[PDB]
Amino acid sequence: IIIATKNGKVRGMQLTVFGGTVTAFLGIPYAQPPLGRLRFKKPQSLTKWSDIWNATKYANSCCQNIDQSFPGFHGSEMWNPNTDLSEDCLYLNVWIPAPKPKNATVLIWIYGGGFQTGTSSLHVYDGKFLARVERVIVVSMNYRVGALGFLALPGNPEAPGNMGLFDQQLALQWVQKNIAAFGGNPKSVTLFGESAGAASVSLHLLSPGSHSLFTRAILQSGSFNAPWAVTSLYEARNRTLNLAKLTGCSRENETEIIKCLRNKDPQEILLNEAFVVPYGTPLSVNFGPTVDGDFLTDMPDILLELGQFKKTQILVGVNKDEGTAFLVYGAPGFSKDNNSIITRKEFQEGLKIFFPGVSEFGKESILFHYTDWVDDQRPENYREALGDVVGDYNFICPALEFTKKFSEWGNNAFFYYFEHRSSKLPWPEWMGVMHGYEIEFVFGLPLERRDQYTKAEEILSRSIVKRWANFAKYGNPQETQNQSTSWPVFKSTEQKYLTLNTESTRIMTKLRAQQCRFWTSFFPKV
Ligand SMILES: *[C@@H]1O[C@H](CO[C@@]2(C)OC[C@@H](O)[C@H](O)[C@@H]2O)[C@@H](O[C@@H]2O[C@H](CO)[C@@H](O)[C@H](O)[C@H]2NC(C)=O)[C@H](O)[C@H]1NC(C)=O
Ligand SMILES: Cc1nccn1Cc1cn(CC[C@@H](NC(=O)/C=N/O)c2ccccc2)nn1
Ligand SMILES: *[C@@H]1O[C@H](CO[C@@H]2O[C@@H](C)[C@@H](O)[C@@H](O)[C@@H]2O)[C@@H](O)[C@H](O)[C@H]1NC(C)=O
Ligand SMILES: *[C@@H]1O[C@H](CO[C@@H]2O[C@@H](C)[C@@H](O)[C@@H](O)[C@@H]2O)[C@@H](O)[C@H](O)[C@H]1NC(C)=O
Ligand SMILES: *[C@@H]1O[C@H](CO)[C@@H](O)[C@H](O)[C@H]1NC(C)=O
Ligand SMILES: *[C@@H]1O[C@H](CO)[C@@H](O)[C@H](O)[C@H]1NC(C)=O
Ligand SMILES: *[C@@H]1O[C@H](CO)[C@@H](O)[C@H](O)[C@H]1NC(C)=O
Repeated sequence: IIIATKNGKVRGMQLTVFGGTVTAFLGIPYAQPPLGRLRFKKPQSLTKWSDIWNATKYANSCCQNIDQSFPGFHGSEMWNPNTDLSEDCLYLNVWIPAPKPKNATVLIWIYGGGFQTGTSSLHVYDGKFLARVERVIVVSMNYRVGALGFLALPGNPEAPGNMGLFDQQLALQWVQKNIAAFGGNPKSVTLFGESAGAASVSLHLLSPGSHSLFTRAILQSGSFNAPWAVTSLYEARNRTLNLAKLTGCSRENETEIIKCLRNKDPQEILLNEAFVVPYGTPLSVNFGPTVDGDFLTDMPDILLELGQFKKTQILVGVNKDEGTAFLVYGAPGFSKDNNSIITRKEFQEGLKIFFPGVSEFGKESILFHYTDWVDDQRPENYREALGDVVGDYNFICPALEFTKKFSEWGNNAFFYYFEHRSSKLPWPEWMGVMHGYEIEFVFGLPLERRDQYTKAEEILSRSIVKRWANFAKYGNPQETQNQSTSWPVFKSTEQKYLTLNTESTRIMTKLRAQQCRFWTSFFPKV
């Protein structure tokens, strides 16, 4: 009930799940808190301790702005942090099966949130189900987000960039050294994450420093080749002094600007984060990953293209309606509380919001490819098209392109297409299979029959959880036991993928091929 780790002793708690027991260790520090002088830099090696650490409650979530666009609405507030914010938040959690296993595959979860938001404490990231049902060990970590986590003055150790990534990377180091004591196999570790998480997983495949800290990887609706994924060094620095002039820390010795930025309280930094870009976007990663030359050694699309990544198996996938989520965060004519039937002109205005610094002709090219309908007169035509535009551009096509490029170097890759809409999904129906709403299925939440899900959803989650575990333990995401569809490898030529839903799981080819050729061949040119 007490575990001796390589820098201290931690105590956990016992949880009853499905007439079994799961040991949960909630909130174990992995770094010296990045407060004071340590704000904005790489996380520092946590020195030894003496007590029995009481890891029996989630720790602090890292400082972050809150989605306040729908106060009181579960669909949005579901994602807001559910513990205190604090700069002192570099902690992690561990779920082990009871009784303590021997050489258990380990699953490491990295949340999303546009690199600005998110926390591990979330209800839909609970690792107790996965530990119970599949007797794997689940770990998840809080990493720094927003400018506290990704402010970049390239070169400068006082703020080199990618700090939240190095946070994450330090937590994988912790699992390498400490997960044995918990009964886990450091030689069998599978990273998985969602959106910004999924982009972080793909970045750990590129970053040489991470290659020895995990074996396989799962990417849910995100990859580093996504347009929001990597910030340039050009706009990163523009973004820091714009935050400095906003805080009156405009100096000229770059190191002395940082010192100024550290005696500002975290709330002042959070407030000015928004105004740092002139024309924001619902998917505006104001502070995210950069080519720091330490974690990320080159421009990732080059590393990708030239095969400069950890060779192993990937599991990649996306949801049917990735883009709808964002239309109600600004796009004109859209709301969660009506059917959001927009016209042609509301559509065009919606393009300027999603593509503000894009040529008049560039916006026109999008309108051309998505508004030559399979048939006109349909009133949702414009509403559905803008949803798909955001989805295909921001998630679906980069995921697929990443998987093609990765598979081309000889590794097994598996691609899925999640198309079930949660019966408990709080948002309306036109928004479809929303971005993010597979996570509860992956984590085994429909398995609690007390949780209002339909029986079909329990079956689907069950199969997904098995597939995810089999990929984790055996590099192969099959469900061998029940007479279910086998999941074929994604080859660059044939491009097969597996659909996931309650009805049937069919095997299809070349998802969104026409839409993706536009986005990946003739649209990067504008
Ligand atoms: C769908 O609703 C939006 C906005 O509206 C609602 C649901 O919430 C906010 C309230 O202020 C609204 O009264 C309503 O309760 C509608 O968008 C508005 O549409 C008006 C007419 O087209 C315009 O004058 C407004 O500028 C515009 N506002 C925004 C923010 O877009 C939209 O018309 C509704 N759609 C349908 C089909 O009814
Ligand atoms: C983790 C996750 N998985 C699926 C969905 N979510 C959360 C989410 C919320 N949103 C929409 C607005 C939101 N923007 C971003 O979080 C960045 N996106 O790139 C925000 C708005 C205002 C302040 C701070 C953040 N989009 N996703
Ligand atoms: C850490 O926890 C110790 C034990 O906690 C108590 O006993 C266990 C068996 C549970 O029943 C738990 O709910 C109880 O609170 C304490 O004795 C100790 O003081 C704690 N130390 C710190 C620093 O909090
Ligand atoms: C760089 O930043 C310039 C300044 O932006 C303006 O001032 C800051 C403080 C914010 O309030 C912002 O909203 C303002 O627009 C921009 O003028 C410039 O375009 C940016 N980009 C480049 C390449 O210089
Ligand atoms: C766990 O499995 C790995 C696989 O190579 C093996 O090397 C290691 O010795 C095993 N350890 C235990 C405790 O089973
Ligand atoms: C900036 O200030 C720091 C601290 O005073 C100093 O070490 C460094 O040499 C200065 N750099 C320049 C270019 O003046
Ligand atoms: C396989 O089907 C049985 C019912 O015949 C069910 O109880 C079991 O949970 C299923 N297993 C998986 C992994 O879906």
